[PDB]
Amino acid sequence: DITVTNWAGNITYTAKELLRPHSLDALRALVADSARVRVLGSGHSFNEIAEPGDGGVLLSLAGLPSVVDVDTAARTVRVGGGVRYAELARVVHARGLALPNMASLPHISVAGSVATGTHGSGVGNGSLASVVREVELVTADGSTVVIARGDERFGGAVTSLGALGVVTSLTLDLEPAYEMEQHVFTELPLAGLDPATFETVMAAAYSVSLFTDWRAPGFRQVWLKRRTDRPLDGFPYAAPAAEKMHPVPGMPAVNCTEQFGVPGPWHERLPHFRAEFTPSSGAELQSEYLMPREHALAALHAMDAIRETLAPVLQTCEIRTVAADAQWLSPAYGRDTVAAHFTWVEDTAAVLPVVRRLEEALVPFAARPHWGKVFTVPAGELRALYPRLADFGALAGALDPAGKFTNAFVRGVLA
Ligand SMILES: *Cc1cc2c(cc1C)nc1c(=O)[nH]c(=O)nc-1n2C[C@H](O)[C@H](O)[C@H](O)COP(=O)(O)OP(=O)(O)OC[C@H]1O[C@@H](n2cnc3c(N)ncnc32)[C@H](O)[C@@H]1O
Ligand SMILES: OC[C@@H](O)[C@@H](O)[C@H](O)[C@@H](O)CO
Ligand SMILES: [Cl-]
Repeated sequence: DITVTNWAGNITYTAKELLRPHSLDALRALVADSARVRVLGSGHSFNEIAEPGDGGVLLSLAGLPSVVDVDTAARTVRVGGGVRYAELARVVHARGLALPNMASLPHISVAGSVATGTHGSGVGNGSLASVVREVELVTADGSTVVIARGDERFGGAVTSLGALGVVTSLTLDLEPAYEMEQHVFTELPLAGLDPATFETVMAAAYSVSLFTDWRAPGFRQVWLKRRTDRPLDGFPYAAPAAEKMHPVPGMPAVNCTEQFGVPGPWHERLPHFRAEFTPSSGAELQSEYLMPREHALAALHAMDAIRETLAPVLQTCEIRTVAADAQWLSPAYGRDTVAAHFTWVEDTAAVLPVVRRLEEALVPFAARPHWGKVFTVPAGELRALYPRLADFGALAGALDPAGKFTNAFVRGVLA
């Protein structure tokens, strides 16, 4: 017996072994011979999404080769589902190519990241799932099904909560390698941050994040990640940082990607954390809520008005933008989006009442929770938030009629 947990350690899985097949032949046979299956990627979810239930099989792709195969003429890369972004990015950069975005920390599986709606920031930048052009699935009976952009099912095939089968490979679209500079600023007030000024701030560079502790009024930090092949206007709205910064006040800035406007390659500037920073776990919980971009300032004012409730259990809050997603279950489905992320203290009993209060404040803004993070939004409210959820339920019924890949988390959503 071994104990398998998620990365933060707040979720302990029921599985007494983590199965790690060493060939596709073994993987197909294992899937075909198991009654219920969920896949474990890198465990950077915070809820029971990967839990297969008692007697369910928890399987990993860590025992298969981590393939990264770039076609330079086509500007595409075929990558194993268990490959993490840090390796993917190093490889494609060495071939002269690049991705349009990355999440805050690169040591996360590509298949697991796209499964839940993972994104970075920037008003013109889609989710990480949006560059995927093809997925290859091992389905419930062990057979392989390939689904590509243009297929009428493709909208449900990438961000699928792992509910269609085991993604063994994915193919992503790439662009030429590009250089970036990161400029940090401190103390951006919320007072006077009107709709025009908010839009200007969030569009001031290729990717922009705001950070706050919800203590003193306003925002503690603003991070501008600029492409050197694009203009950068003066940024008058907050003071330039005097020191290297960490998004969480009091944590080690050495861990973070280079600042002070020093040019470097895309994959060493899009993440907030440098590749050398390799935590095996973290003492944190996370939540994030994704809303129509037009509700940004109203939502920020709702949070400000309850900030004394948020602050005591908060490490940092990060505000980002995401372009509309074509994936039916993406929290960014169908609409340009503002995202409000919370990295909490790891105290489940103190955090849940605060999450409930936060969700109540955000209800009129059609807030969709990040599938990989902590939320308490009831299932019926969830279904009402996704116009194409029925299309998804139909696709899952077609590819997995016995619900082999549906666990209690997925079942609750679809019910
Ligand atoms: C821990 C963490 C999380 C995180 C982050 C930084 C850290 C330190 N930064 C993020 C960010 O900047 N933006 C964002 O949107 N999310 C961010 N996160 C969250 C994280 O990216 C997601 O929670 C992600 O889904 C985690 O992926 P991971 O692979 O680590 O997680 P998992 O629990 O094991 O799996 C999640 C789901 O995906 C399914 N899965 C995984 N592999 C497969 C394959 N090969 N086939 C089918 N399904 C797969 C799992 O079953 C589960 O449903
Ligand atoms: O979506 C996760 C979020 O991006 C998180 O990684 C913060 O950036 C981090 O906790 C700040 O330290
Ligand atoms: Cl203010």
